[PDB]
Amino acid sequence: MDSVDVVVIGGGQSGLSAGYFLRRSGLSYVILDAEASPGGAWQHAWHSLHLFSPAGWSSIPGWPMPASQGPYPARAEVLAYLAQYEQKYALPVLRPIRVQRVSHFGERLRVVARDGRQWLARAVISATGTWGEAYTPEYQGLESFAGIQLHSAHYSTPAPFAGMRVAIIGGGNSGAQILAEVSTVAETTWITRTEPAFLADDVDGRVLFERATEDIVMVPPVLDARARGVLAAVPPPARFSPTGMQWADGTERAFDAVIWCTGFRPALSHLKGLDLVTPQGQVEVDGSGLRALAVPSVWLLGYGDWNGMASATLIGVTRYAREAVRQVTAYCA
Amino acid sequence: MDSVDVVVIGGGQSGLSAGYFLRRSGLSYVILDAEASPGGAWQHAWHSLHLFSPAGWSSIPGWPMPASQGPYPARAEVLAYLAQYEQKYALPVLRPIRVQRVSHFGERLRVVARDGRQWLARAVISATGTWGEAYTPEYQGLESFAGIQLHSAHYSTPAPFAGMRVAIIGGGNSGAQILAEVSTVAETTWITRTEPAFLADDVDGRVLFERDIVMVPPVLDARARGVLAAVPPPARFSPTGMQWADGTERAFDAVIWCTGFRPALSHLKGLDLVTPQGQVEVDGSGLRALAVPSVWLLGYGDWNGMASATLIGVTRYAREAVRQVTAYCA
Ligand SMILES: Cc1cc2nc3c(=O)[nH]c(=O)nc-3n(C[C@H](O)[C@H](O)[C@H](O)COP(=O)(O)OP(=O)(O)OC[C@H]3O[C@@H](n4cnc5c(N)ncnc54)[C@H](O)[C@@H]3O)c2cc1C
Ligand SMILES: Cc1cc2nc3c(=O)[nH]c(=O)nc-3n(C[C@H](O)[C@H](O)[C@H](O)COP(=O)(O)OP(=O)(O)OC[C@H]3O[C@@H](n4cnc5c(N)ncnc54)[C@H](O)[C@@H]3O)c2cc1C
Repeated sequence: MDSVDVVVIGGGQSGLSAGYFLRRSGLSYVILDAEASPGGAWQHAWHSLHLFSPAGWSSIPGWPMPASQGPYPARAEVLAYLAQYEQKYALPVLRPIRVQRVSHFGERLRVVARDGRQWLARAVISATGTWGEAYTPEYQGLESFAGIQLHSAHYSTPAPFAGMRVAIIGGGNSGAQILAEVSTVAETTWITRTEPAFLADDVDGRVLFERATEDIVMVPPVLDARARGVLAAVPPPARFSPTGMQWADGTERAFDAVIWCTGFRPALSHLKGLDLVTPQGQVEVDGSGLRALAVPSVWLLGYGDWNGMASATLIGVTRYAREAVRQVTAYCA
Repeated sequence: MDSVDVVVIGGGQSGLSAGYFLRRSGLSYVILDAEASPGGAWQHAWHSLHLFSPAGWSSIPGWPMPASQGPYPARAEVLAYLAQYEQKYALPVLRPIRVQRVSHFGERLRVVARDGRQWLARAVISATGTWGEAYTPEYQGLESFAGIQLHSAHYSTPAPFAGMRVAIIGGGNSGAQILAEVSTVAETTWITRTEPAFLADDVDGRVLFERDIVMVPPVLDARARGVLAAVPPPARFSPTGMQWADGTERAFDAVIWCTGFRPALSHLKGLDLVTPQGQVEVDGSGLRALAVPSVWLLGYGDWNGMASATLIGVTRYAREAVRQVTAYCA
C-alpha cells in the first residue's frame, strides 16, 4: 500500500495535464489508467477521425502537439503526441489498472484496483473522461427494432453499412462526421432534436474555445457532405417500429441500422459509494468548477462544461489542470 | 455481410478445437474472438498459474502441446501453444470482435458485432467460455464489508496482500492454488462449503478426465506449510470481517472469491435460450440446443459434456459437434 499525496485517476489528455503541473509541484503522486496503451479514448475513436482544430490549437500544457501532416491532426497523431508526452515529462503512469473504488480512510482517501492493489492518497483528481458511459435515450418501441444498433463510441468504419438505409441520431460534430462517412455507402437519414448549426466555412474549432468568457465545425468531410447534399436534418420520430421509425404525423421510414450519436456521461462509477454522483450523472462542485462539494479531497478534471467551460477539449483542459493542481498543492500544506 | 456455413463464436481452446474439425469438413466457416491476443481466458489467468496435468494431457486435437520446461505447463506455454496452433492450421480467426447478438434471420442465423459487422450463418457454435461471467454469491451484510474484494478472475499476484488477513472463499483447484500463493505473504483463512477432497500425491488431473483437487507442487508445499485447513461458511459479513453460526468473529482486510463462473451467453439472450440457471437446454449428446436447432454449444462444463471445460476433454465434443453440424448442412 503506497502512500502518495495525490492520485490521479485516468491517463488521458486530462490526467497527463494534471500530471504536468504536479511534476512542478513538490508533491508525490501517481497516475492510474485502465487502457492497454497511452492515448485515452482516442484509442477507441473511429479510423478516419481527425481533430477539428490544428495542432497548435490541440495542445495541452508545456510541450505542444507537433505539426500535423494535413491541415487537421489525425487520430494517429493524437495518440503519438500523448504517448511522447508521457516520456517527455517521464510521468508516473501505471497502466493497465482499473480503479474500482475510492473510499474514506480517516482523513485520507483509499483508491482500490480491481486486482487488489491499493493506494493511500491525501487527494484524488478524477480524470476518467466520458467515453466509458455512452448515452442512448429511451424512445417508445425501441426494444422492438429488429435492425442493428450501435453507439458512436463503437463506430469504426462505413463498410458494414454499405447498401443499408441508416439513421444517424444526434446533431453534434460526431453525428455530422459519421453521417458524412456513412452517407458515402448508405442511404442516410440525420435525426436531430434541433435543427443543426454550422460554424462558417472559414473557421474552425478554436472558435468554440474562444467562448471561454462564459456549433459544428466545417471540417473537410463535412464540407464534402454538404456539397453532396446529405446534411438535411429531420426531427425526432415518435415511436420505433420493428423495421423503422414513425413520426408525429404518421410518416414511416424503414431502417436497417441506427447509429446513436447522442453523447456520453461522465465515467464516475469509481465515486459511487462516496455518494458524489448526482442522478444527472455529474457531481456538485464549487464555484471554480473543479472541487467537489460533499467531499473536499476530490477534484474533477476534463469532464465537460459543468466541470469548466471547454474542459473536455485538448486546449481548454490546461487552465483547469493548473487551477486544480495549485488548489490541491495548497490543500497539502 | 459475409454468408458462411458456420460461425464459431469464441477463439479459445474450445473454438480452435471446433476449428480443427471444421477445417477437415468441406464447410465455410469463421471464428470470431473478442480478445487482443490468442489464448482465450488464459491471458487473464494469474502470473504463477500452471496447469494440473502434463503437456501430453493438456492437448487439443491434432497438434499436441509441446513438452514443458517443468513437470506442469505454465500459463506462458499454454498461450504459446494456442498461438502456434492457429498458425499451424491457418485457422480463420477474426480478432478483436465482440459479438453482441445472434438473432433469427429466416431459416438462417444473423450474428452481429458491436461495431455493426454482420455475418449470415446456417449454424452457430457458441464457444465463449465462462471467464466473462464471474460468480460471487450474495451473503448477508456483504454490501457493508469495508475491505477489499476481488474474484479469482482478476487475481494476479500475492504482493498486494502482503501482511493482510485474507479470506479465500471457494474450495476448488483455484481456491487451493491461490490460497497456496497468498499464504506466502498473508495470514490466510480458507472458507469452503464442503470440506475439500484432494487427489493422491502420486496422481494428477488426468484422473479427472478418466471419468477432487490435484496435488500440484504449490499445493503440496502449502500442505507441508500447514495452511490447507478449511472452515465452513460464515453466517453474515460485518464491516471488518465475518461471523459464523456460533457467533465467532474473524477480521479480514481482503477477500478473494474463488466461487466459479457461469457461461458467457449474453449474445444468446433474446433467442430466449438462457435458462435462469445461466445454462441452455441441450439434447442428449449435451451439445445441441433444444429450443433452436441451429445453435450448438461447446466447452462450457459438465452440463455441456463431462470435462468439456478442459483442454484434453473438449476434443471429443468438438468432433461430435462438428460432425453434427456437418450433417445439418446437407
Ligand atoms: C468523436 C469525438 C471527437 C472529438 N474531437 C475532439 C476534437 O476534435 N478536439 C478536442 O479538443 N476534443 C475532442 N474530443 C473531446 C476530448 O478531447 C476527448 O473526449 C478526450 O477523449 C478527453 O480526454 P480525457 O482525459 O478527458 O478523457 P479520455 O481520453 O477518455 O480518458 C482518459 C482515460 O481515463 C481512463 N479511465 C477511466 N476510468 C478509469 C478507471 N476507473 N481507472 C483507470 N483509468 C480509467 C480511461 O480508460 C481513459 O484512458 C472529441 C471526443 C469525441 C468522442
Ligand atoms: C483458474 C483456472 C484454472 C484452470 N486450470 C485448468 C487445468 O489445469 N487444466 C485444464 O484442462 N483446464 C483448466 N481450466 C479450464 C479450461 O481449460 C479453461 O477454462 C479455458 O479457458 C476454457 O476454454 P474455452 O475456450 O471454452 O474458454 P475461453 O478460453 O475463456 O474462451 C475463449 C474465448 O471466447 C471469447 N468470447 C466470449 N464472448 C464473446 C463474444 N460475445 N464475442 C466474441 N468472442 C467472445 C473470449 O474472449 C475468449 O477469448 C482452468 C480454468 C480456470 C478458470
